[PDB]
Amino acid sequence: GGFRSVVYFVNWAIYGRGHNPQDLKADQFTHILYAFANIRPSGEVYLSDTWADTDKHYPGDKWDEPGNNVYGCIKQMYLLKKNNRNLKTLLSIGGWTYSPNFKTPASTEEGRKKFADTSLKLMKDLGFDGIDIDWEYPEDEKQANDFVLLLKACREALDAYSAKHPNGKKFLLTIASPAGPQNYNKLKLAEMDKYLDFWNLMAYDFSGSWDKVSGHMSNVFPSTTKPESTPFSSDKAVKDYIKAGVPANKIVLGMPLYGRAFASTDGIGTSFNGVGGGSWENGVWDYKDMPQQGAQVTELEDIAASYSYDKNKRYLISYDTVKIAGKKAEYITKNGMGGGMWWESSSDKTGNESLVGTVVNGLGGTGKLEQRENELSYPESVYDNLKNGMPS
Repeated sequence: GGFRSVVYFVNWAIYGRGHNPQDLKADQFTHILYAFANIRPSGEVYLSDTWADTDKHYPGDKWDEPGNNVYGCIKQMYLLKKNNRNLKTLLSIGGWTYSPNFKTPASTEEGRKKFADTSLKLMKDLGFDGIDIDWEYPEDEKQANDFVLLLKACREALDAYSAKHPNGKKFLLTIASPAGPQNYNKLKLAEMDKYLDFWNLMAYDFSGSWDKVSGHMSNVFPSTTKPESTPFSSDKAVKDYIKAGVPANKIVLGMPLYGRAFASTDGIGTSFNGVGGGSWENGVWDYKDMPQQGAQVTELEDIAASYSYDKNKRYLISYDTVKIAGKKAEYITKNGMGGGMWWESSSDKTGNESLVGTVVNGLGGTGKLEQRENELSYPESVYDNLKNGMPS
């Protein structure tokens, strides 16, 4: 099989960030996760922003087309699929903000079947190749077990749909999973893997404003000489997943397209007070805004981690450089992993300095990516333009 190039497209990015689907370099990805749909206490899944998802008209969208029609980012996602038959889209449900809405509907058969039914309905209507569930994070045993039951319900819904369309494609079921031991150790990994096409390992946010010491937020390996600079490592998580019975080729390594800052610090692994500003929110900086003026860049090739430090401001920022992106690529190849995933599409640089481009090339180029045709046929969609293949 080949490597997967997965990226999250955030629906709120069309606003302040001015990032639209048409800005995506389709050729460098194999999967696009459209984030995030919300969940009703009954189990019913629904689009979070009607304006961004379905109502907004982009250049080329007519006003007098016959029948029921969809526009917004949904139409743009389908248009990319038309141009790149190897490009798949998934409807991403949950996310950090919406995560508290899982427990209730997941706790019972009714809510789970409802979740499975509504998500499938949206998938078949909106033209997605599958669904992705981001639950952050199951708090205990019960939730942990209900998660497996939820995945079982969705897998059956997606399969039953395929059965009714023999010559059509198969649909995907994926989830974003934790890289922190305390979170994944309570998950029935082996049991869950039976229903999943692949896992999107969130190997980031290892350190941040919640800490007492500054650290690397997405390192592959731990630091031996300076333990305190690495509270976590992605390698530790990869090994544990594999030991839990999950196949390495199904694990996609997540990577950040942003950096986390630490103020008033001597350097990596020392105390900090505050996080200063950010590109949009305090303490978080888009990769495209790096490096800042006055900062020296340090790259630790052995643990695959880099950061910037301004001696005058005593300001530290943990983010990946192209060089470090290259090291993670090597890690993926070495361990026969499923590929790379990024959060999120708006903050990367364009061209030679793109983190995604670096990884993809490090993976062997487009030719080494997974080749698996997407689905364009949606005969059961309630939208006329969609089922007619967005002809215009």
